[PDB]
Amino acid sequence: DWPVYHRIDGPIVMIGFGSIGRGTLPLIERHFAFDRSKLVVIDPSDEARKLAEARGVRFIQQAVTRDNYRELLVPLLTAGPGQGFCVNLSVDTSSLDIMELARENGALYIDTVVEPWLGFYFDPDLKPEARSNYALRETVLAARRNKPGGTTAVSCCGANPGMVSWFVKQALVNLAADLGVTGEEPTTREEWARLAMDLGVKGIHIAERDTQRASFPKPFDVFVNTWSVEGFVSQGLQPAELGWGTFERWMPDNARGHDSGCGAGIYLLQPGANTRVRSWTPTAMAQYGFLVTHNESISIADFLTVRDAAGQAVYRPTCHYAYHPCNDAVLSLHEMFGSGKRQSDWRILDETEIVDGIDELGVLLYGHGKNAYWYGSQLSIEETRRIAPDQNATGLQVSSAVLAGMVWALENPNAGIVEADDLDFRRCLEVQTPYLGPVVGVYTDWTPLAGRPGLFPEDIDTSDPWQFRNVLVR
Amino acid sequence: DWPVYHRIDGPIVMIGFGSIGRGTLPLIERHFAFDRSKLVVIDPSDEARKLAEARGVRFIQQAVTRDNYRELLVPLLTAGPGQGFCVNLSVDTSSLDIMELARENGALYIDTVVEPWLGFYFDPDLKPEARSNYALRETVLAARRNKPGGTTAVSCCGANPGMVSWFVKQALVNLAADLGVTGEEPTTREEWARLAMDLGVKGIHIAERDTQRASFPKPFDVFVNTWSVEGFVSQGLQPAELGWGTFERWMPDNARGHDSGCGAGIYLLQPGANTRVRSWTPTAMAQYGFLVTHNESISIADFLTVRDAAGQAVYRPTCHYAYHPCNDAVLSLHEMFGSGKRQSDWRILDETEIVDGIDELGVLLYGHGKNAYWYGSQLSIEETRRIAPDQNATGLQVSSAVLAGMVWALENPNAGIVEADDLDFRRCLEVQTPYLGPVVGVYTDWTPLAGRPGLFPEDIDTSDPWQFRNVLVRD
Ligand SMILES: NC(=O)c1ccc[n+]([C@@H]2O[C@H](COP(=O)([O-])OP(=O)(O)OC[C@H]3O[C@@H](n4cnc5c(N)ncnc54)[C@H](O)[C@@H]3O)[C@@H](O)[C@H]2O)c1
Ligand SMILES: NC(=O)c1ccc[n+]([C@@H]2O[C@H](COP(=O)([O-])OP(=O)(O)OC[C@H]3O[C@@H](n4cnc5c(N)ncnc54)[C@H](O)[C@@H]3O)[C@@H](O)[C@H]2O)c1
Ligand SMILES: N=C(N)NCCCCN
Ligand SMILES: N=C(N)NCCCCN
Repeated sequence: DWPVYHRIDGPIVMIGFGSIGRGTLPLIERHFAFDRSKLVVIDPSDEARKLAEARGVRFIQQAVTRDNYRELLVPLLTAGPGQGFCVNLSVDTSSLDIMELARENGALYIDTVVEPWLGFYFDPDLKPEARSNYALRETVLAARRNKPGGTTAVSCCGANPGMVSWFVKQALVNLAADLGVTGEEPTTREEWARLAMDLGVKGIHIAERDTQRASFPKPFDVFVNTWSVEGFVSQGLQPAELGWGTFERWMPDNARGHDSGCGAGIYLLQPGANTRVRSWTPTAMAQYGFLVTHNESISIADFLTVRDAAGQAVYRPTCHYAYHPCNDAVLSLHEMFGSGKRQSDWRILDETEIVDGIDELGVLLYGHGKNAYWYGSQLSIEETRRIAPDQNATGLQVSSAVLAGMVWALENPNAGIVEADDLDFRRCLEVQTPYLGPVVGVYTDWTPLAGRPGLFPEDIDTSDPWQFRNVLVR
Repeated sequence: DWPVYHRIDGPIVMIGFGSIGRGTLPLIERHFAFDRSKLVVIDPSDEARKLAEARGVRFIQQAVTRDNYRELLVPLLTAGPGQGFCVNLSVDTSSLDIMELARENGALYIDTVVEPWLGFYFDPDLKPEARSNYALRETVLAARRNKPGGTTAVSCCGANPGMVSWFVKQALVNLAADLGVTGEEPTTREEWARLAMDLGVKGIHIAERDTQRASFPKPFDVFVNTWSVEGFVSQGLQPAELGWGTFERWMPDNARGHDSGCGAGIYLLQPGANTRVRSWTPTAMAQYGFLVTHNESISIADFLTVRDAAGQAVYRPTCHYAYHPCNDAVLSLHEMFGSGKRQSDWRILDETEIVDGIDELGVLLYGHGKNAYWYGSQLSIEETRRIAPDQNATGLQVSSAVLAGMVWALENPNAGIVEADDLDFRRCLEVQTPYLGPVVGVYTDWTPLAGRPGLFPEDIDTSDPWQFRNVLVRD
């Protein structure tokens, strides 16, 4: 039967019961030992409440806010007898403030995004840079500098951000092995960064193609997605953002850097979900992705930075999302940006509605001797239904990553604030892999200059096909 | 019963029997008197042959080419008795050369595009300007100057180009009434141009939203459309192109003009089907369209040009396509441009496959005192099936326009080379309207600056909402 990894000796407080919470609950019940009454779900939605009642779990129908979060969460997380676990799978709540609360009270914490309190993503008084994921991530890095060590809190441990950091490590090890490079694999951050440098990895796309589709066609004036519509639209309206490689020799006129922080990012003064990049996955082959901002774009580039003695970066890979969502989501974006406003309604595709498809999600390492290598999951909806309830393929990649991060945090409970890049990738993938379907590594000779230039003048760099100059659709 | 407008006494030579030929043949049989044996269909495909054989129509399985077109077509066009009609609904053939051949042999001619001989659209040695529809159209204008008058040949008389020119005239008449502009209805080009100027029409979108969809979802690595995939892709890869208004204050850095010709156009050094514009239709409300080059973008702007005594244009509207095709075609474009190459396969959706939807096709006149006015057809697939066989709603708007053009040509057979802008719009719409479903005019307060600027700095002109600077989507 299914492995039971650990006993949780305290309350399990799940904040949010949308597509991810719904997928994560059965894995928590499956894989951890605890008295049933220890677990409670918090979400303001009526739809969520009804589902939770049907699953027999405690449910508190309340929005967690800046005004109530201490009065609500401190008692729930300290109910006893021992260490609890805050599993934060929400929108509209501050990941930073909830994480700090959990740590102050000795509760473990995990989330899948650095989310702000409601009001931030569309605050008109905020400059674009202040709305960036780089800025949000810097709040977490500052919190870690202020309070090193202490109770483990795992930031951004879903599928992407999350699992894809483990895929980057596995891909680096595979690339070295395929080149005939043997020996002890890296154990420190500096060793990982040097491995990427040494192998000549110029950059990395988080290269995703979701082919799930429903039994009904996309409705007019309805945004359709396979996971959070609210969350996808919010990140899609944030600036396009990327980890910025030392090899890059060009950026657009509307690109900007940061005066402070880890140093690894740029952003563009335009929305990421209306920015296209040329990319590739095994099933899609050459495709457009959307350059939607994501925590891992910054965290992976930061993690893989090599500095000189003076502290200047001498190597860092480019890293960004290149997302091709499901076809109905592609149409939803065309509709939303074309109208200039959010649709009147939205819906997240349920497994009962999906006729076929996969969520092909991996990392595309490029610029090395073998040109490009994609490593990741090809999980299908059919396999998903066989192995986990209450979710589609997109959901299961995320919920299984939360499971893996929870196992890691319980196993390493005194590690302080950590990102997915800081965890034991082998252990996390050992836990996650039963839920990932085919996990494969594929080389390709494709580059962003394939077939170019065409019949119009193009500003390309033929000396270096993987330059962002050639990737960005301009 | 259906009106039989005229007898056709000579050969009816249909070149091409794809989606539009299949929709047009039944209308020709319905609306003209003639012995069926006088019809001949020419198409290289086996698919077309079997369909033509099923209709008991004479078929020649040949590609018309620069090498064979004279030897092949002249005996067909001149078989008699009396005047033939060449109905050209093909791809890969020279509209100009075939039209000139028809005229020199006294046969009427109609087409729906200025198509070049196979090889042109992807010729790597062609300068971008030479790939433009402005350039192709100038070959037709030059032919007209060289041989004025004579046998009628109707260039670009489908739905768009074609019908939409008639919608522009009707829309101008309606705007004049609604804005209180008095005067007799224009009866000359110069008078139409002056009316557009007096009404303050800054520009015109050919504003289209196709909502047809099939019983199956879009297959991977298949381009899906409701009409010619080959044709749509070819025009989509031509430069983005537009008739250029005198009111415009800005053009992109990669815009270019023309040193010669009618003077009405610019083009952009990028493909039109990967160029977006902000536009609007009644059912879509605000939407993106693709800035795909079309003959009418140039022909309507040219027709509505006012010149001073020196010959300099003092007024001309902007005019261009703002096309939102069916959802499966939107996905097909994302796939094609994302991969950098044509899909391995394609299909045109048949009426038997389409579950619901309309082809909402009209003209959006903007900049006047009531902001913007859309006039056009909202034909549904359900209505299409009730009234005409072998086609979807896209096809029927086109085939019925060809029908209207044929009736006009038979009634005016010595008018020389003409575009849809030159035809009697009322007579043409009288013939076509039974096939157009709801034809409506709708005002809107929407403008391209609605909701802007938003969260990011935008390069907009806040002084004039309808400036191209505000319409063009700038990656
Ligand atoms: N790292 C990844 O791979 C990844 C993947 C998917 C989702 N996510 C993120 O996970 C989160 C959940 O995604 P989802 O698909 O479940 O979204 P969802 O939109 O389906 O559900 C969000 C849920 O949060 C709720 N909620 C709203 N306000 C709340 C509040 N004040 N307090 C508590 N709950 C509140 C909704 O009622 C709701 O049910 C999103 O933030 C998201 O961006 C991360
Ligand atoms: N003005 C408008 O509104 C409008 C609308 C639709 C189509 N069109 C145009 O009409 C034409 C036909 O469109 P469609 O949807 O029927 O296209 P289609 O792709 O369905 O059919 C084209 C047909 O031409 C044929 N053909 C190819 N090479 C030929 C040759 N050398 N000689 C003769 N025939 C040849 C194919 O075998 C074929 O059946 C296209 O050029 C097009 O762009 C205009
Ligand atoms: N992952 C990084 N960018 N730095 C390492 C952080 C180490 C936290 N203990
Ligand atoms: N329609 C124009 N642009 N000019 C008028 C041409 C008239 C041809 N008889």
